Formats: sequence, C-alpha cells, structure tokens
Amino acid sequence: MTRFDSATEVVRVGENRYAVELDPGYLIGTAMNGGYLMTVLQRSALAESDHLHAVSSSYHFHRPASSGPAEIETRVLKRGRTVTTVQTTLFQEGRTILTGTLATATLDPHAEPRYAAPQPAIPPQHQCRRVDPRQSHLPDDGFLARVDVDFSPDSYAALARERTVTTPELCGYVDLSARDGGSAKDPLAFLPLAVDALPPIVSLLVDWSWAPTVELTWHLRAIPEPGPLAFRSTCALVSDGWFDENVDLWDARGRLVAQSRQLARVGR
Amino acid sequence: GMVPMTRFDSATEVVRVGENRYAVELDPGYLIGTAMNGGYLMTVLQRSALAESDHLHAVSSSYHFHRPASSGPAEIETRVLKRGRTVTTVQTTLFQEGRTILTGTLATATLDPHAEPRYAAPQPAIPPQHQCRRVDPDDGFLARVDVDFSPDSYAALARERTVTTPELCGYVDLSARDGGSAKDPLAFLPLAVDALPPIVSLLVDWSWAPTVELTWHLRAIPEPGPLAFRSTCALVSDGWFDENVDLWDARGRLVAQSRQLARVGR
Ligand SMILES: [Cl-]
Ligand SMILES: [Cl-]
Ligand SMILES: [Cl-]
Ligand SMILES: [Cl-]
Repeated sequence: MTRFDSATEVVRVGENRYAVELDPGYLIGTAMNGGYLMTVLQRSALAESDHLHAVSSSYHFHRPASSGPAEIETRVLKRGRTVTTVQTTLFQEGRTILTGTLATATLDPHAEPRYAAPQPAIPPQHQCRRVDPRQSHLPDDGFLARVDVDFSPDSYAALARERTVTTPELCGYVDLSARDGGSAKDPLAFLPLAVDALPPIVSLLVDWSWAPTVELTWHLRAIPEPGPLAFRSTCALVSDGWFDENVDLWDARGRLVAQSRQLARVGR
Repeated sequence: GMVPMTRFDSATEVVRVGENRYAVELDPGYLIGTAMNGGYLMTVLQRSALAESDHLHAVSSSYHFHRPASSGPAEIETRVLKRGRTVTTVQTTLFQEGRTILTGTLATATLDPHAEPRYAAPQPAIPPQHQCRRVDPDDGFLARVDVDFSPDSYAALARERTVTTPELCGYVDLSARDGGSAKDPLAFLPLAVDALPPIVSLLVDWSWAPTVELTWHLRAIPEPGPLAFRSTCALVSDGWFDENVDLWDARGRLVAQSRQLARVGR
C-alpha cells in the first residue's frame, strides 16, 4: 500500500451513503487540499456507476474541510449505455464542503487518437529540479510531503524568483511521494489529486501564494500507464482577484491524459 | 426603424411559477435538428440561477447534458447550495416531459466593471470584422446568430485549405435577422460559447457531436457588441473531443473561457 491508497478509501455505509477519514497529512494549512477531496468523491461516484472512468468531473467548493471523519451522499442523475452521471457531495460537521458531478464512461485503453496536438517540450525528469520538503508542524510534514514535484529549470527559477516572470507557466513531473510509498498504483485514482497538486499559478503574478478553489472541472482523455505525469500549468488572466489555473497532464508516453481548469479568487 | 428587443430577449425569458420553480418556452428557432441548442438551454438556466442569487454575475458555470430537449414548454427547478458575501452557488435543473434534460451549478458573484487586469495574456491576432467572411445561404439555429470567420477559418470549414491544427476564429453575435446585436451581452455569453460550428468538423466528418459537459467562466463584464472568438481542440480520440472557446469583447478584453467535452461519431 501507498499512503494515498489508505488515505483515500471510502466505505459504503448505506444506500447512496459513504464514510471517509480525511488524512491530516494532506492539509495545506488549516484546510485539506482540494484534489484530495476530489479523489475521495471520485471513488464514491464510480462505486455507484456501471462505467469504469470519470471522463468529466466538475466540482464546486463551498467550505474548507479539516482532518477526521467526513460523510458522502451520492445520487445517479442519468444512467446510459455510454455515459452514467453521478452527483456526489461531501459533508463534515453538518456542513457541505464540496459537490462534484461526474460523467462516467468506459474508455478504450488502446484507442489511437484521430488527432492529437503534440506534447509541449518539457525537459527530461532527470534534468528537472526538486525542492526537498523541510519539516513542518503539519502532520507528517503536510501536503508538500504527499507528492514529489520536479520542476523544469525555468519553472524552478520562476518559483525561486531568480529570473524574470514574463508569462506564467510551470512544467515538469508530478507523482505521489517516494516517502509515502512511491508512484501511484492506480494512476486514474490519482489524477484528481494530481490536477491540484502543484503550486498555485497565481503565485507567479500577484503576491498571493494560494487561493481557495471556487470551481474545478477536469477531463480524462486517455488511460495512462503507471508512472510520473508530465504537467504544464498556465494562466491567461488575473483580474478583480480572480484567476484561471489551467493544468494539463501527459503520461510517460507523451499521451495527453488530463485537461483541468480551475477558477479561484484571491483573498477568500 | 428597429424592433425594441431581440428574439433572444423574448425566447430566453423565464417565469417564476413557485418556490425554486420556473417555467420556460423553448423556441424551435433554436433547434439544430430535433434537439435544442445547448447554449440556449444554458441561457435559460443562468437566468433561473441569477434570479435566486444575491450576486449579479455567473462567474463559473458547469453544465451536464443528460438528454436532448425539444421545443415547447420545459420546467426549471433551482437550489441554493451555498450563500456568501462574495460567492453564492446555485444548482438549477431543466426538465421536459418528466425527464431531466440538463443540470447546471453556477458560482455567482459580483465583478467590478472598472477592475483592470493585474495580468493578461495577449488576445490572439484576429482580423477585423470587415475583413472576415459570413456564409451566404433555414429557420433553425444558424439563423439566430451571425458568425463571421477569419479568411483562414472560412477556408478551413469550406475544405479549401489543408488543416493542420484545428482552429477557428472570427466574430459572433445575435443575428441581424433576429433584431441585431445582443442588448444584454452578459445574458448572451452562455449562448455565445456554444454558438459556433463544432471544432471537430475540421478533423473528421461526423453526423452527431453532442455536448457531454461544458464549463465556462466569466472573466470581465463585456461592453456590448460582437464578440471575438477562438475555438481550439487538443485531442480527438475514442469518440471524444475537447472544444475550447475563448471570447473577447470590442475592447479586446477577455470575457469568457469555455471548455466542453463532447462525443463525436458517424
Ligand atoms: Cl489553508
Ligand atoms: Cl436514468
Ligand atoms: Cl442511453
Ligand atoms: Cl448556506
């Protein structure tokens, strides 16, 4: 087992009802990381579905969650031969935290694209640079110790402020941490965390290092084989406190597997 | 003279029939075959959502399309999920003939009309509207909008060009035929993001291309007038494609970012 496998398990407690334990190791401060809460909700949805994969998932974040127990309430909105859509909502201390709606279907793992834009040039993982997480009061050194994130030299330079930031862009490789048990066993389970496992892109543009997510929708495009994911994060506009963070993930083979866009407002 | 209001203004109004309950008439003029255009269905849901909100604007709207709608009456059911000082989130579902058509969840907030970007990537180069081309010809959806394509985009659609990267750009607006430019562009954005030819047309022949999910974000209050657009797509595989539409207003300000995931087949 990897820490993630244990941390993200959801137990069926009743019909359309699940129980989960939020692992404080995924705290980014006083709130749980959003991607971790997505991972748990994704599990609830596929448990209720006749299809294997979460092909489009839209999540609306209402309030921060903390460690300990949380409860999940699911609802199938539409069942179909190709697409089955499930609504899943997370509760904690009598309050709604987050709601997701997921279009589930079963993708062909050997499907050949009819068209595919090339993966943008990203340096090999060995030429990339990682920042060793220092110790933290957060349980087991909090969120930053749950994932290994390798940045291209330019991305590192950007985050470390040792270079000019003309256009906001980060890239490199991401995976579950070596510390917690190595690469994800089930990549698909990890994608919802992966899309939200990187430094907020806004940190490169205004002087806020984070924002609570308001909305994130992400799409599964191909079935990835296990291993670290190549990532690229961009932003087209910061205005009236609002910013867009666009994260794409590719696999070892250069196959686009995830396209994510979240919207968040600074100072909330 | 001119009509004091557009077809769109009448066609997309919603009546409150009870608590968290609205009635709406789907205008057959917005049909693409037997199924109502998705953006028109979004416009109507957005109205119901804002009617239930203490905030003015639909900042993030995520929509899941369960089944196609036909013309005639439909009923809308709303639900406030979260109320806040900055954000209020409203769920809204559309029903027709006892069946769930579409469900949207909208993060609503009030954006500052005078707010200026702290950062902005550049609008892509798009020829002016006068150098663009409109298809010369249909009492359905294509007559509800006026869509001008860059010469290269027109050439691509007309198959007069070798397409490499699937891209379309130009200007879009409510049609002259229907009363001219949108009088409330904020109400028109949910239709605009889904008012273009499917991007997958450039890559494959297709007989059906239904939207599965669309999420779009409102980035600035647009000034009235035709919207500059750009539509792109990164992968068409296993019968699915992504359609990414960005919209800018007359002053080159980014106002909408849309991504939909859709099926494609023959
Ligand atoms: Cl925090
Ligand atoms: Cl059903
Ligand atoms: Cl079906
Ligand atoms: Cl509330």
